[PDB]
Amino acid sequence: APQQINDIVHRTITPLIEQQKIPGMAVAVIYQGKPYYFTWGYADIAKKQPVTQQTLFELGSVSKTFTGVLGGDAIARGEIKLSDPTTKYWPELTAKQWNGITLLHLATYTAGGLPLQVPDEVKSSSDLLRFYQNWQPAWAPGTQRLYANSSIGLFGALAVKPSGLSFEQAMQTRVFQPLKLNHTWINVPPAEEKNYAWGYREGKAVHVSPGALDAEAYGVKSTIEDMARWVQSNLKPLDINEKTLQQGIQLAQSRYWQTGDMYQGLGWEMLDWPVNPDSIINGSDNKIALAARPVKAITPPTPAVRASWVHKTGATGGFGSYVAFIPEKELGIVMLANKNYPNPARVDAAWQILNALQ
Ligand SMILES: O=C(O)[C@@H]1CCCCCC[C@@H]1NS(=O)(=O)N1CCCC1
Repeated sequence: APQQINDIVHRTITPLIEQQKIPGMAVAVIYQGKPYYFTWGYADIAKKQPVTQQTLFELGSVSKTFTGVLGGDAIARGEIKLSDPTTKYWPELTAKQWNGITLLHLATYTAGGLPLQVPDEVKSSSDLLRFYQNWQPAWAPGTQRLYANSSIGLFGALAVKPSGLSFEQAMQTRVFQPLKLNHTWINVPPAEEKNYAWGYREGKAVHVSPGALDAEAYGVKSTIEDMARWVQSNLKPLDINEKTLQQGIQLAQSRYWQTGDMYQGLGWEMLDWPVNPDSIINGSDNKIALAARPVKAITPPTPAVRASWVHKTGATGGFGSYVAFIPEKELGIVMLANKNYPNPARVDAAWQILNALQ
């Protein structure tokens, strides 16, 4: 890599790893469209396995960007409409609070207070139906944003229903394979387990547990190389040959709602570039990112703005990830770690790197 990129990345990430006691980390910088890779530390402390460019990390909520794009692709295919009522794809959802709740509301956390987590008690499909039937909204649809796995998770499950494919099969054939993300998985195959990093929580090696709607809300594992390719694809969707996928990427970066200085896409979240770093850094703390906040509808949604800071944080019990990119500058970053360390530390490091390069 250019010594500029090397010095900028190392001077930022080295203190971050020491301050946060991160066992292993991989970083990709996309600069003028090309990726540059950096790795540190251990994928498996006990077996002394280093992080490499082939190490798989749990993406956590960064998975929601894949779900948003897969949904965008289903829209582009004409299989679903974001204006469709939820009940069009789940007719068994007969309880009256669902009147007026559309797929858009599910995709953007604005259905009226769906909870952050699906209860652990829920497992079978009938458990899930019962949960949603019994759920009582605190707010009318489209008035408040409350970040929720039970919201975008249901969107992902419903979005693939007309295709007849399972969510995993749809993701594989319509997103992963066209983009040549050949080391990106919802379920890690036995052949790839050698590369699956352990996560570390209170010093214990952990992997994400199965849960309802896990594939759709937090289920993807990927390498730093595939994630850099994911950033490149979202930076320049028009270079993608599959038409509905190119269109779906664009739909996921449209601005549907505004709260404060941030705009809600499908999975992706966006701010106008240049950004106030304190806005994205402090805004990434869970104190703000998970709070109930009033939203203004963007009527109609703004198409993908090239002069945006587009990003998503993600975590599981043992992992912490961040992706941010600026289409106007052909500039982006992926940070994958096998510890869940605080969101503001992620965004601060990413902004330092990208600001120095733009
Ligand atoms: O990634 C995140 O940013 C979310 C933030 C929501 C509140 C904190 C928990 C972390 C969470 N991860 S998760 O919701 O995707 N998923 C839940 C079970 C395992 C991982």
